[PDB]
Amino acid sequence: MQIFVKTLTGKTITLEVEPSDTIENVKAKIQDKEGIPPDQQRLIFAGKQLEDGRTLSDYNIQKESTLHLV
Ligand SMILES: [Zn+2]
Ligand SMILES: [Zn+2]
Ligand SMILES: [Zn+2]
Repeated sequence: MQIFVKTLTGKTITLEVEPSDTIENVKAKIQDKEGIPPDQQRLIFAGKQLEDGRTLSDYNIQKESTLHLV
């Protein structure tokens, strides 16, 4: 499936993922896209701070959903 991530510069990046992908997996994809080390990444979805060990599905993150990097 596909989700979007807003960077600290307002840039929108597109990620191909799956419902079971963990937030840690997503941070690795963001690192590849933008070069940001995972430990410097903090993600938010619908006002929820996302934990590395939980999955997109766990957070109700759907197709075409947008996540925020802070
Ligand atoms: Zn798979
Ligand atoms: Zn995956
Ligand atoms: Zn926003």
